[PDB]
Amino acid sequence: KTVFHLGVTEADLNGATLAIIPGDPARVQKIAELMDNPVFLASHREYTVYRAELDGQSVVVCSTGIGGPSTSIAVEELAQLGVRTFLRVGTTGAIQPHVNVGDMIVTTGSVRLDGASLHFAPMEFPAVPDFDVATAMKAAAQESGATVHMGVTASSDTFYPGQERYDTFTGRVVRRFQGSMKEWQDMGVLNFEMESATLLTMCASSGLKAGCVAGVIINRTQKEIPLKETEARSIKVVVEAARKMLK
Amino acid sequence: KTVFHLGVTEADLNGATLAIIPGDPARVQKIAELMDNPVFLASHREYTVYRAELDGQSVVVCSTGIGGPSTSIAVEELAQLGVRTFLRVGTTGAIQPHVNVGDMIVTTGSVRLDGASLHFAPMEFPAVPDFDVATAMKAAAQESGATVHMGVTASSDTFYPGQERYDTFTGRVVRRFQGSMKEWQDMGVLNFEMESATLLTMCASSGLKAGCVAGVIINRTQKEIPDHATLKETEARSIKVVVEAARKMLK
Amino acid sequence: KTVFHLGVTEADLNGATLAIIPGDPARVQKIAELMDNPVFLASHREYTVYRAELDGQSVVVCSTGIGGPSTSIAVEELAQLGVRTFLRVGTTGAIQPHVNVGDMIVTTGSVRLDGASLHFAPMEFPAVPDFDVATAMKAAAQESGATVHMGVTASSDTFYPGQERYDTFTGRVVRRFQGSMKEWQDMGVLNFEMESATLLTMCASSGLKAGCVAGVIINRTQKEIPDHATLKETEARSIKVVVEAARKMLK
Amino acid sequence: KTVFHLGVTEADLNGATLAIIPGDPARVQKIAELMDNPVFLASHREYTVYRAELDGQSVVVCSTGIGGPSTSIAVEELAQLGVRTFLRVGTTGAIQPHVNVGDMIVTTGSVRLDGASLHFAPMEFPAVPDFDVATAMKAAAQESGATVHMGVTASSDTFYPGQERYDTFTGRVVRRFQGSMKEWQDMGVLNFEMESATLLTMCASSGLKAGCVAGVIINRTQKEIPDHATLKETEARSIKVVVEAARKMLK
Amino acid sequence: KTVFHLGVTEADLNGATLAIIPGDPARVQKIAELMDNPVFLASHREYTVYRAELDGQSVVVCSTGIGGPSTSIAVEELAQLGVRTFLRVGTTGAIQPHVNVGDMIVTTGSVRLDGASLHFAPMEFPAVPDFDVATAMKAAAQESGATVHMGVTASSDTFYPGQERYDTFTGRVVRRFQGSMKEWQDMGVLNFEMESATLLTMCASSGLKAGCVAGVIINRTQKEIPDHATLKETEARSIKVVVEAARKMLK
Amino acid sequence: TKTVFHLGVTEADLNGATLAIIPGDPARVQKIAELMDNPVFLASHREYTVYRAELDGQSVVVCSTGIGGPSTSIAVEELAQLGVRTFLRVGTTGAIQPHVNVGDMIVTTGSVRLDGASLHFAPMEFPAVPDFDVATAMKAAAQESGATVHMGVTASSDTFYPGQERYDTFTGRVVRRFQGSMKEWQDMGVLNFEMESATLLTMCASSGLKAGCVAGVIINRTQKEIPDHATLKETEARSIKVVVEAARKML
Ligand SMILES: Cc1c[nH]c(=O)[nH]c1=O
Ligand SMILES: Cc1c[nH]c(=O)[nH]c1=O
Ligand SMILES: Cc1c[nH]c(=O)[nH]c1=O
Ligand SMILES: Cc1c[nH]c(=O)[nH]c1=O
Ligand SMILES: Cc1c[nH]c(=O)[nH]c1=O
Ligand SMILES: Cc1c[nH]c(=O)[nH]c1=O
Ligand code: NA
Ligand code: NA
Ligand code: NA
Repeated sequence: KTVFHLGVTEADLNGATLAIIPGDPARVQKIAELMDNPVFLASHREYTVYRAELDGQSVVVCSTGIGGPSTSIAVEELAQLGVRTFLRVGTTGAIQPHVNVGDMIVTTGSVRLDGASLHFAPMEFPAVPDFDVATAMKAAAQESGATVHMGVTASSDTFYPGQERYDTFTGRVVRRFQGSMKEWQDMGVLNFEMESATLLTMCASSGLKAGCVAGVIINRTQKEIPLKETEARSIKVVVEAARKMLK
Repeated sequence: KTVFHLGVTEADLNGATLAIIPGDPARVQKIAELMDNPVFLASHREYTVYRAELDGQSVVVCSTGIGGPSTSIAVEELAQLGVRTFLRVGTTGAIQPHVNVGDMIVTTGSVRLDGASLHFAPMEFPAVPDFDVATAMKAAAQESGATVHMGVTASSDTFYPGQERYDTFTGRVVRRFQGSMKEWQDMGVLNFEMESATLLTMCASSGLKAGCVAGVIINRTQKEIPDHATLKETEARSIKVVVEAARKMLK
Repeated sequence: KTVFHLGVTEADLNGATLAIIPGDPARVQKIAELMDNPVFLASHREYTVYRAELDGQSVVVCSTGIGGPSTSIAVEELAQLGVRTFLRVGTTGAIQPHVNVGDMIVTTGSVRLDGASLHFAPMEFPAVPDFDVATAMKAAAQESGATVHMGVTASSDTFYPGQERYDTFTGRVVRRFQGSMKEWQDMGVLNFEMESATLLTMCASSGLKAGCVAGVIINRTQKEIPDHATLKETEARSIKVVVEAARKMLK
Repeated sequence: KTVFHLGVTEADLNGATLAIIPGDPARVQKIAELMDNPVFLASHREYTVYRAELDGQSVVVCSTGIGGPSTSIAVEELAQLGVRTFLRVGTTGAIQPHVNVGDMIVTTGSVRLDGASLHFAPMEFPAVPDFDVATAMKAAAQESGATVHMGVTASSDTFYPGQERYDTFTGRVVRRFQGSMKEWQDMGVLNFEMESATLLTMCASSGLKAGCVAGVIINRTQKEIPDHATLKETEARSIKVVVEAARKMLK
Repeated sequence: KTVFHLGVTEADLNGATLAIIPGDPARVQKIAELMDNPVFLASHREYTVYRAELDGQSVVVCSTGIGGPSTSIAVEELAQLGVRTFLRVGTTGAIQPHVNVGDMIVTTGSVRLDGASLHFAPMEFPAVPDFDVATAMKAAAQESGATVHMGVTASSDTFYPGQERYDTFTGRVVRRFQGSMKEWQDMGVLNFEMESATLLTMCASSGLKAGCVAGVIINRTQKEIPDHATLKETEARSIKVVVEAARKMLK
Repeated sequence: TKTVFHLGVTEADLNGATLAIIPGDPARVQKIAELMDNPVFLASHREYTVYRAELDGQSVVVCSTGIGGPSTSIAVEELAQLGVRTFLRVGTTGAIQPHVNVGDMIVTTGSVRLDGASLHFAPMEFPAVPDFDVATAMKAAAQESGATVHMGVTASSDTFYPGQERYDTFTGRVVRRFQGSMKEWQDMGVLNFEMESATLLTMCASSGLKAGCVAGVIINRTQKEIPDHATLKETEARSIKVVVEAARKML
């Protein structure tokens, strides 16, 4: 059977049960090449899929595109093909003054400022990572020598108003999000990104293990708009986290 | 002055104030070549951007990726660079027995089963197209010979549970969406897709003109499988139609 | 058959499948008399009902009263008696500085600041008109020589706090509506009225065709008390327009 | 001092601080003639207004029309003209088997199945009557010889789906209201009507005293078509009761 | 046979069908000793349970602890053992300048700023007392010589941010509650407490009779400190009043 | 110098403690404190019994919370005012997964917010999640004790009965929101029900406090609704050993 969007079969994955899921299709080959025997499988829309071998075990690398909706398709279709563990890596904007560019964040829970999470569980349900995955990501990030923060991430369906950016075409933010950055800062939230609420909610409510690690490329107390080094370190960390998840 | 995700500048757009926004980056060149002097501008992530000329006026073609969040970035960044009118095209399924594969749908309003629309306006606000764009799309669609339906589209943040698909890894659909397909069918909803609620709400609440036209490629109520010829013709017709709708908007 | 509130039977309607539905019972006779052979049918509560003939076809004119609840009863009972198309005409207060007193507005979608719409479809569903009715109303309004705006209307269950009026007994507006007029202005909303969200949602989710056209009698950025001759001229033009829109809907 | 809809001035009310507010404009004169020196003041739209005198004190009688939105206008405008106490009288459909046709109900709180109440207070706020008014209504109802029930009323923005009626044009009830009549029955709710949630919430949050008393004209567990003599008797007793409750409030 | 939290059996209650339910376990014995033959039954967690006799009839006194969740367990388990009427007593802080320390408040409805009420009825349902209990409490309170206020109480799941207290560890109040005290004050709300929304909603939707009476021991709007004597007298009066209200409820 | 409002202790009383163990039942406080050095009773008021003790030379406080988020929120706030920054919750729980056995322990990784008090600290979108260090310490302490330990999501309810979908109750009814909810949570992989974690974790995670929850399983809800009240002996003893060892790891 060949899934609707990803263009791969179960056989193509060579028994892989773990996927690393970056957002940018261009990052997929970079991650795969950190491992052994990388093989290009397919590319369609925002979904580029490779497989590789890590300590002799097959691993998939598959891009998600931006946002919960496109991520939800990739996760569902990979799960149909046997994948059970999902490691998200990406970039992020920090909102706490003490978090610096180049630091890494492992999400312990996400503020659900998305829509797709609600397609898996009502809002009351926590957007929480698998504890083993979060533990592996913390260990990999700390062992790398990075400065690592564990905490809550605000996960938004937009890059602009939902992250309270004003340098925009309208220069306006809807009532719901006015003052929201300060609110999240006061509540100890570490960072903004756009996929973790969907990923974590869908997996935690569907018997899949997931976690998120991100490299900080901007601090929103400094400016609104932004990283090559941070990105490179982040992907080395996620591969080491995958190594720790292998059985 | 280079936008963060799309990687283009205002000067790159050569004065374009109208964009055609398909979902699939591979479709961008296909639309652009229906116009004059198509030129590739950039490709970053799911965003492939071309410029072209239609009746002597610059037009942008930019893919959106799947879903409201990635669409919202492309529309915002294009608006920063002067684009004011957005014509969405794609292919779609339909959920009504009277809508056939190969037909076209022009959305008159969207059921907001998304999240990004709420980042622009509260749920009470209608996800509705600009009337001139919807009118241009209907006319272009009819002129192509297609059977055209005007009506409501259900716009979902998921392809699977939000469209009440059960053929999935878990086979479960959360309470909110159980029975939802029949509910929308009984309310006259024509089809599902994944971007219109965000696009229409963002634009209608931000001073931008938008509309959506789609070719029907599956019908959730029909067991039969559409033949390859029909599907090929439908994809080609859809992009011919959106370019003709753009021509009507530039007049 | 018979119905619970309107006091008319299917036979009374003489085969009418289209209704013009003003708010004020006193406007019913005025509208009917623009057509041929107007006949008074009944008056009970806020529901005054006439029949007339337009190009030889029976048309019913029925007042709705103020608000979604009373409108929902009239529409349901007219539908039980065979009516399938509903043309709303009324007065409105504009909220945009570029919309002048005496202009006309054809609603392309309503902000659902009502309660009755939720008795037909959840909030995500768009309060949008039938495209043919909206097209007919735009055409009739423009052909009359009026200045016509197509756009979003805020449809409120109250005249006072839900339209952010402070010159009231308490001078208070609940948190939900504080700052709301500025919010709708910034989102491009044209006007306030009190029935369109209910009417459009009910009809769009029930297989009925509906639209709304309105004459601007005040602008909220200006004064609250209309000038009498100006108001009379606007009201007269609005009912001429809605009758011409009905003519365009006849088959 | 004038108001926008009711067409009366403060002077017209002759110092009245209490209003009786039936729904049907035709009931206004019937209530007024139970008092001294009734005088017609105005009729505009669904608002018919009379003044009268009760034990030497001026009282106003003003119809509300159907639903919270039209009720909210009348209450606000009467409050602008000095009215501080509002006694609602109206018909109702009981939903409990132990409540008989011809009984009376005094509402102790309303289920807010409306929209206009939210324009005065968020949903958490209780739609509850002034305790003095409820007490006066219970006493007046009992003194008339009626069987009187105190309890919760479900107050709906629709007559049809929000009261879970299926004998309608579509025969559908939106998900929110499917099974709702059984749910309210099991929660001890007595009856349905369409104005109390708005009236009680707006008054309780605005420093106005309000209450509602109603005669039971049908029981939803029985039949929808009332017997004429029984209904006539119930309606006559209801208005005698509300006038006696007004007398008690003016003591 | 023995309820899980309260640790009592039906036989332990000696036929009681009425309970007085203070919050503080230390108050249970004090209330019981105002009646005849007080007998300690059990103490587990925040639940101290006594029985006593009032005019020859068995009455239960049972503490609830703080908050709706704790209260909901006590009410449920007592209802399993035959209790049908629940009289809540305590002391409270007022938010209206006209309410004085030493006055009594009888709740006519509660603002549902809790969570447990939603486990019995959706938010639309009114948190309202049984009319007989509220009537008995008003009579007992007035007969004591106290100044009594009938009105709305705001019932919060927190003591601190939900009552808009800023003198806290973080000094933060979440958006929902910023400005809320002034909002409730302007809407005429008398006081804050933490159990009535749950109690009243649970009982009103479950066929149980409930009400709440409280003595005012502090006023958020007055800067002075009440003296020890006045506070002592108010605490003593509140429990004498609830026992007299129980007397009025006995059949 | 101040004495907090409910707990009746001062900062000086805590001897520099920055960590609290917070069981629900006041009777459990001494039992936990005696596992440490130099336990001393500080205060008891309402459901709040407070001891201090020393663990590896560091002062620790043990404070009961009572049942539910509202009473828990008071204790946490007042302890934080006195310098406490880390909170370790221990309690009992009902498992809802068939593979979880009586006597197992559960460390909560996130809570389903079926409470009300959490909303007084953060909107519903915010995750009710523990501090990662506390959860890590609790898992290690639990494993080291020889217990079978589960990490996962906990449903945290404002009621013991309908919010945990118990039907062996006075009404035998569960409100629509909670009908079928146990099966839904089971299908979503939720491990267990309790009543305080959503409030505790949300309050702390949004207020700069570290918190976690560990619970001993005393019933499996796939088997029956009510625990025997005897299996709560060995399970309780091991649970408090575990929470003290988790505290040791945090210091
Ligand atoms: C840098 C960055 C990446 N992704 C986001 O969602 N927000 C940001 O600020
Ligand atoms: C065919 C199809 C395309 N896009 C969707 O979102 N749903 C569908 O069913
Ligand atoms: C003039 C006017 C009419 N109808 C409304 O609802 N609002 C207004 O301002
Ligand atoms: C009889 C009746 C009157 N009013 C209503 O709202 N419902 C009813 O059933
Ligand atoms: C005095 C007082 C008591 N109980 C509350 O809940 N709030 C208050 O202010
Ligand atoms: C045993 C048990 C304890 N606490 C709860 O909240 N639920 C349960 O089932
Ligand atoms: Na995407
Ligand atoms: Na009306
Ligand atoms: Na408690």
